[PDB]
Amino acid sequence: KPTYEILGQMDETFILVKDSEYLYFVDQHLLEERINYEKLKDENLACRISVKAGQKLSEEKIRELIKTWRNLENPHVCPHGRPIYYKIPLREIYEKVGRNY
Amino acid sequence: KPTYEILGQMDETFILVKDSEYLYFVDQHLLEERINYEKLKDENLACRISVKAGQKLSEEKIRELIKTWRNLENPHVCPHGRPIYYKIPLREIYEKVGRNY
Repeated sequence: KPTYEILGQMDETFILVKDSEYLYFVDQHLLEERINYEKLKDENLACRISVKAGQKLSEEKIRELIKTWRNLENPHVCPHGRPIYYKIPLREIYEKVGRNY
Repeated sequence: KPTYEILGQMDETFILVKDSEYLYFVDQHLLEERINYEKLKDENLACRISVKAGQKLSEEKIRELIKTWRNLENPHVCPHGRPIYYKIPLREIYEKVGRNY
């Protein structure tokens, strides 16, 4: 959804961001690779210039990536077929601890 | 595990913290309630003085709570029986995006 909250980074590899329904773990490399691939139409070039796992991203760079993610033609899979993100429904977390959601 | 990383807060309700095997979503109210209950042995008193969901906690307070969590007699369920946390194996997140873990 267009209303979302960025929670931070995990393992310098995933961006955590949620809307009202799901928490998403977004692979930072695959996301930048998709952004660059849609701009450049060259999988190897897109891959080689993108952030790698284990590179620390600033809060601003994370905001830019997540903003762009929502506008991609394919926000779901990188050019090599790997899913860009894992998601979990918020309700699974809330219901485990016995909270209404 | 004693080596862990705090990722931040979600919905002013959960603390996100991981070790090398799992990501934990720790209900801040249930955690403080358990801490206070083990100290005071009074469920109603422990509940009423504890942080509530929707109260913003500082990074320092989150560190204190998570440190104490590991030393509790029962770090799993609050005095009313609700699970204190939800966990997910890190491997589920990594394997979804096609990353070794």
